Amino acid sequence: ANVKGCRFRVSVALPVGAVVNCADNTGAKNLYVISVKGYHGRLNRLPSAALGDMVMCSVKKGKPELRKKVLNAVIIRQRKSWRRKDGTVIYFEDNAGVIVNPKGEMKGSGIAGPVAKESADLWPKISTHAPAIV
RNA sequence: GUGAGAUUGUGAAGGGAUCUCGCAGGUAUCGUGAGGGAAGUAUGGGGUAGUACGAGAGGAACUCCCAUGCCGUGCCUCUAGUUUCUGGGGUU
Ligand SMILES: [Mg+2]
Repeated sequence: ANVKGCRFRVSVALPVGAVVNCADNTGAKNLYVISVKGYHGRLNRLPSAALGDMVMCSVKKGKPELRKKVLNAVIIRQRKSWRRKDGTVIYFEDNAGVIVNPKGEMKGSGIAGPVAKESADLWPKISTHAPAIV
């Protein structure tokens, strides 16, 4: 009940099972999409994520201080091409996420690469620490 | 009444009677709408508002906009997929 009807429709990229990068410097190196917040159910359909979506994750490779637990990440990059409303189709080289709180605070201090305009606008802690808002 | 046929079990040319139905519709377009089917359904955000209420802790809602999930009917401008146009090229 936080972010769903706030940004436009984006082509979903990362279903449950996906293993994305951690651009956050929380010591982790890896996420694993466990589910997606905002998934109203459809039979046989997986929870899939897009740029602005908060996911439920677990670190599969990183510090054991936060590895075997269910965390909250926010997607910032995806390889799946999404069409913006100004008619431009755009995509990243890699998928990445950044771990957050249940309320959205970034839990680290810096992002590796860029972030999108789609995920920075929903999350002001993500738009602050990002070196380039794509 | 008027046209058209048939009376095919024992040879042939004749022409009598009788039965069967044909005697008005065909073609083309625009509509009617009985009856039957039947569909859209949910959500979050904005502000209202940190207001109502309350000792405080806490903490609403409608109009009104903005989006979105599931579904439905299509579509191919874009992007993506597909190539037996074996199209052009490359290579063993
Ligand atoms: Mg009716």
